[PDB]
Amino acid sequence: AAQGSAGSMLKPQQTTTRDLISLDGLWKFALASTQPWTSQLKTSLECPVPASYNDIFADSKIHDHVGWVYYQRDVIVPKGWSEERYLVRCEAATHHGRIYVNGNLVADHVGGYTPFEADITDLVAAGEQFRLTIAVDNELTYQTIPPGKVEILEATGKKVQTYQHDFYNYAGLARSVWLYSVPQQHIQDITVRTDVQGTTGLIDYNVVASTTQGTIQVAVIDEDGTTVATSSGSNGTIHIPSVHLWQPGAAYLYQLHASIIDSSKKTIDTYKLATGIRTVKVQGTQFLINDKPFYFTGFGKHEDTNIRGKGHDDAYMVHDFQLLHWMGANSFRTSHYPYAEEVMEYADRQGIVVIDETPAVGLAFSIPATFSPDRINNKTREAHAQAIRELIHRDKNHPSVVMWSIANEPASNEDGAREYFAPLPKLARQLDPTRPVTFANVGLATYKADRIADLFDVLCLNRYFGWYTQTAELDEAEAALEEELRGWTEKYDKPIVMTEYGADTVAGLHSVMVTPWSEEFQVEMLDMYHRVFDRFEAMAGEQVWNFADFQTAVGVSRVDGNKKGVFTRDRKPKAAAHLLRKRWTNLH
Amino acid sequence: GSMLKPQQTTTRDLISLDGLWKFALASDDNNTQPWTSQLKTSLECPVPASYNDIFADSKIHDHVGWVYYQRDVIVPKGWSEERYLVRCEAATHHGRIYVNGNLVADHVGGYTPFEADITDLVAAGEQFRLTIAVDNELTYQTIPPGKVEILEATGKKVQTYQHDFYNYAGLARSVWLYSVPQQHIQDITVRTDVQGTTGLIDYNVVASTTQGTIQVAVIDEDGTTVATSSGSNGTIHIPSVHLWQPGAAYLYQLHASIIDSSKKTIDTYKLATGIRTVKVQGTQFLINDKPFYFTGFGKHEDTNIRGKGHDDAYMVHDFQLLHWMGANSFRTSHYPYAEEVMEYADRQGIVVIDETPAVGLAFSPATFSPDRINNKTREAHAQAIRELIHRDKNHPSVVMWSIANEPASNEDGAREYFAPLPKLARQLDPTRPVTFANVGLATYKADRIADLFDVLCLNRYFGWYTQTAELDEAEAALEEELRGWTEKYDKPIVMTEYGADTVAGLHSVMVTPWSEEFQVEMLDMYHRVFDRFEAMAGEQVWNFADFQTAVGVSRVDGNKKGVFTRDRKPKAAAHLLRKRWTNL
Repeated sequence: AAQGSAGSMLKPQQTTTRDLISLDGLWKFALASTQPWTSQLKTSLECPVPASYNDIFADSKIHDHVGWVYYQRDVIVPKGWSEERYLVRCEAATHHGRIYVNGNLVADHVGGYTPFEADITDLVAAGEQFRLTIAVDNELTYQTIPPGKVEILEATGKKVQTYQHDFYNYAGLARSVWLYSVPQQHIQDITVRTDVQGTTGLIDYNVVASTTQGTIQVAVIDEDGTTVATSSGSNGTIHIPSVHLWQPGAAYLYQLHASIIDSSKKTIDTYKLATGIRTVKVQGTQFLINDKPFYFTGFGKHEDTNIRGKGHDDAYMVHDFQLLHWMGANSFRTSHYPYAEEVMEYADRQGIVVIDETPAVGLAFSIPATFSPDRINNKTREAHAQAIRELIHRDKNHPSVVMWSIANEPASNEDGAREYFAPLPKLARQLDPTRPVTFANVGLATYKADRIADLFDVLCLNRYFGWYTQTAELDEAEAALEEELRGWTEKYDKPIVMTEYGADTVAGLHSVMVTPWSEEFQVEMLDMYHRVFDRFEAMAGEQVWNFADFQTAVGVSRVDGNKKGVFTRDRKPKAAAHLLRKRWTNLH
Repeated sequence: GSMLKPQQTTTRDLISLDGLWKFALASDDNNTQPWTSQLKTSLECPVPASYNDIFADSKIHDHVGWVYYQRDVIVPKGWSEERYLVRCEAATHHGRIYVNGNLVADHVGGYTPFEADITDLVAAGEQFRLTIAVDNELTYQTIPPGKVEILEATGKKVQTYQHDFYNYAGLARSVWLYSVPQQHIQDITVRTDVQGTTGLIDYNVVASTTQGTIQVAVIDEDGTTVATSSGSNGTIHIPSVHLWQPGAAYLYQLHASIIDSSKKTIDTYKLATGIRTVKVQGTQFLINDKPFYFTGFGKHEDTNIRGKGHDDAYMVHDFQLLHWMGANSFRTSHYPYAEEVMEYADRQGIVVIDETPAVGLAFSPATFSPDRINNKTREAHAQAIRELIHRDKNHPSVVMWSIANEPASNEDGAREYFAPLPKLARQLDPTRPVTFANVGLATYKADRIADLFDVLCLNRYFGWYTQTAELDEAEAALEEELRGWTEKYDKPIVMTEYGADTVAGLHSVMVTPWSEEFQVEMLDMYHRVFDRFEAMAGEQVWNFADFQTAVGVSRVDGNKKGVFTRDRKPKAAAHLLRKRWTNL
């Protein structure tokens, strides 16, 4: 883990040449008390892996814990492995993960939403058994990339985790853990850039191999199963005659088979990696996927379900996606962190557009000046960029991912904000020149007051007039909102997307009168917002906040988390769901 | 400018005017004087109610300013030779009575009576058009204070105010036409003392003219008269009296009649009294010379459609729910409630803290100045004390006056403002201790009003605001404050309010606010701490039931701190309370 760079490999898969093993299951679990990774574990406490631990146990001490926790289990390297290089991966640690093989530290990793792994091949032998213990610290600071500070309670002395975001600070191994193998000479990375000449579809590729052994073949197969182009070399471009384009309601995916042939006509490594072929351009006030203009519809979302909290779930993913299709949503935004990788591949097959967001949420203090040597400084920017790299490295390939979101609701109206943010969108366009760049702008940072927006390609606005400013005054709110829309459309020649608009709603709370927290009120606000968007020709999309009720930090104005959900936390449609379905399916 | 609650006797008659009145709100027509014509509305608004929620119409509910209630009234033929008048039990804040286009009263209290002798305005046996104008506007000088403002873009009028509950306007309490004899009784006063086993009472009647003589009978609950007296006032002993006790209501009836030259009764009034004494000595609240502990709630006049409007059934049920859960008391939160509730409490043996309508004397800008709350405001504040005490002085159930809720008792000006007020109270009624409900910020250090009051009423919400979801931490900050007060003042302390919001049906096994469980845990841990402080005089949970409030992003369709739901269903805390309050 180095400054200015990203060292993950490709998403482990199984092949004729590589082997894959799941470490998911229950693991022994305990709380920081000393040096637990040097002996076995002493607990009847077992925690499921793909999951956040906080809610799992029905224990207050555990849920409330500030610091490190310890997952542990034994592992056996299959005896079939020697002559194969093998290693241990975490798709994500809560925030700060550490990997111990038997009681030597083998990896330390600061991102909370991106993979990390350790090559253990010289460290254990094929056929041998070791003690995998993984340490996850949930502590946020001013330098950690969702920012925060631990404090202490004057009377009881209890440790307490402050932060500036909405959603609860769920910790642990939220994403699958793996033990896999790769041949000594292997493909480590692949870069795919899809473009279109007339009707001919060309993808520039780039394959990275552990050594300089043999050569690099690439077959490119269609959905039916018949290869449609081939190539040699670590890099080039591939021509596809009469391409089936990946379309935002009509996913087409070709399968790029990268192989590492040895001296002779023999395959020694291979890797299957799906791409779809699509361009993304912003021209002025317009968002083009495949040179036709596009309008987002959908939600910012969360990784949040009932007991597992943030832990990725196969069936909620599929269900969630069906609800999107049910209502004719075409996109969503990975809200305030990168989601599980498997959600991105699913999004690709599913033909859903994604706004991929770094875990930079709450870069402000006004939910004290936020950009200084105290709160958000240069060491913080360093971590912010560190996170931009790992996200892009990981996600660069998904045709569904369509624009990077640098941050949520940063204090972009304050002195200091511009210096801070300047290198970040520039980093993004550099590492990946194919997609546009944005961040979701807060209400305070008005068109006048914001000093960041010009550095970005698309304008993403979060607004809540009918909620905060004009509380229940929908007409006075329609005033405020078009005031603001005008301001942006006049000052800038970018396209605009409402990334956040909504109102807390308690399922079953009804009222014939104007009343916030009533299914009815939610409808009305949503509806008048829509009416306003349609009168602005500069709008390029709309994302309700949020998909579904979700858990947040304890708070008096938070009714057991955030209820701005259009669906309940158990995924049941409020009235708003049906409004959105009616608008999204019945017009363009 | 009031008089005893109208009642039917052998010499007084009494008509209810409740029912559907033609209702219309003031627009800016040519018709600037609507009270001198038929109303253009085809809306009928029920009277005992209050209008906002009634019509399912926003413009009505949202309205800032005047509305008009109107109906025809027939003064009975037999009323002549008799003196009759039109009373309003209450309005919204500002009420004006018009009798055939004629302005006949204008009254600025929001929750007390006003009336008009109309004997010379309408002929007995004749019909007249009665129209009542009620204005809902608060100002820096109305007793709940607040300002009206204009929404910049749309232009819509809006009413700001400082207090929790919604600003329901209208004729929230009954309207009457009633008869009284030319030479009638106007006011009575009763003061009950206990002298060993014997109960004594000092009656003071004020009739219209001074001819004939005043006579008084005192009848027990069984029909048998038990002491007699003569004279516009004197003092009565009652051998082995039956005491009105907080567990066991007992109400003697006092018949005060106005005898004439002969042996005939020209006028007469039935007035229930219970015999009972209230003394605060040291940290102790003694009812009939034994230590007492308030259990119960702050309540609200708030039900579903009628809003603030008095309701017989919800009244009876509410009390039945106090009995169900072993409550013994309550506080007329942030306004005197309807007269009949106080009467009912008497019959019910329920103890009452009578509060004025003075909330939201607090702007957290400097709140006590020639801008926000000045002398003029303080005039109106003293007026409400006058009218509250004048109306309610007699009730054995009323046991303390509460001058105001949650004023900024910690800011400059606070002291000069309040000084005269409790003095006023004790002057108007020596028989009861005086208080106000202390806000959180006004700590035992910061507060500069408290020494001037008999009992200390506080309403701490740490586990809610301060140590939000940190009950162990809140426990400490709580006992810290209680040491402070009990260390600093030699008076009884009553948690006037306390508790957390809760959504019925919302559940959790861990520490999560807005779950039924969290409420039980907060309420509980407070009781643990109350039981450790010997200075404590009572606990009143903050709230009997959920009630509507001013619209807010932090208020889920009102306040949900209620121990029951708005339709009066038990939350988890109701049962916790019932368990504690019945059993020890």
